[PDB]
Amino acid sequence: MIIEGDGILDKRSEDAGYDLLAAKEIHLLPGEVKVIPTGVKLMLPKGYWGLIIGKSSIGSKGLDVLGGVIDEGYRGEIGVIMINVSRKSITLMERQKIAQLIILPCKHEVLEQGKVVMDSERGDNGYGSTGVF
Amino acid sequence: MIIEGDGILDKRSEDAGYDLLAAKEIHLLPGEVKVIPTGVKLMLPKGYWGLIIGKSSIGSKGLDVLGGVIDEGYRGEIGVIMINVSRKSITLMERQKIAQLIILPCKHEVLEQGKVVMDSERGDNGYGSTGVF
Amino acid sequence: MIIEGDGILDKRSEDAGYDLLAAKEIHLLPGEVKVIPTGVKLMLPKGYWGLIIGKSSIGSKGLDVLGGVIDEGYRGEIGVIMINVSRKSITLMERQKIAQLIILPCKHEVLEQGKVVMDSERGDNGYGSTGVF
Ligand SMILES: [Mg+2]
Repeated sequence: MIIEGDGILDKRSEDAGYDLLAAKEIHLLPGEVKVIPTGVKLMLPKGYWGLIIGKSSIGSKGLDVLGGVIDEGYRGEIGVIMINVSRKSITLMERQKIAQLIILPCKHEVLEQGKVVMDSERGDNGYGSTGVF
Repeated sequence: MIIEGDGILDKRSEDAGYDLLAAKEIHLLPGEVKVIPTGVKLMLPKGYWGLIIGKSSIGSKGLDVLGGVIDEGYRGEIGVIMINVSRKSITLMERQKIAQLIILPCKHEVLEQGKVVMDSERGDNGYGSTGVF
Repeated sequence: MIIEGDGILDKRSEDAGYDLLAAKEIHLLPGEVKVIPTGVKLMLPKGYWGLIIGKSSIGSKGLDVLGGVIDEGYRGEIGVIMINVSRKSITLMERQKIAQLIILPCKHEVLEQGKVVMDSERGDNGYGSTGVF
């Protein structure tokens, strides 16, 4: 996979995603949302997309990742949308690991206006069908 | 893919997901969680599932998507579970883009009670194994 | 798939993920983040990874899942990183369903420092390219 910039790291075959780094120092105030730049640009393999999903270390710090969909055709810089959920300010240092990028396949289909057939054992059910237990 | 309702939009081949719309005007109070209706019903391809994941625009507004798993067998209406993380009220207009739907394959297996073999280079490690850097 | 522990449940072929249970009673204070133990260990199929993603029932309760990436090579105990976003304390009972585990394939590639070609119809665009509507 062709990449531009230095904000991404190789991973081993047994690891699911690639570590993303912060391109510059970022300061998030309580409840604030910013689009952390990674300084990375890439060309995803045809038929695949990239998923930005959080890491253990930063997640347990009160930070979450929003959005997270890198389109196959995207050619711009990858940004990590992060929200600070703590009641205090947080600071993400330059080149600090902030997220993961996982390469997943996506199916492309045309949407056919039709009629949904109740041909399944669940059909209508949702939102707690088997209970809490 | 057969779909019912008007709350979903075609996407181009290079895009990963389909845009989901709000079926009606929704008002989220600070810290509130509601299941935004999309008025959409669908029949996912056998062996696949649907993933509800946020978009750039709304994410950076202090809104997040919870849950997000549409089962292959689901036949009901798709709802987007959204939480308002800001300290103010937010309003999602009718037919406003609120999320993305991405079609991913899922593996089905039987769970075999057995013994995990420490046959890997990580094995036990987790939660910040290489540090912050 | 070989598994150890009792904190996971079989699923039917039409369902995308497996239900994860809390290994012990957990008490989350407002805004708190804890790594809920599941008491589960597993050996993911080669080339695949596990995704921890929330469920309907608990999501609409003000609880969210952070991180969520189980590496193919992981051999330790699976933990669910949960944040309490409400203004009150929440309690997750023992063996209560708290999340879902979905088995997804991941592509492994080497990162080739190169030059991104503006060979797509989007290329640079991102963060609200078609508007809100
Ligand atoms: Mg979340």
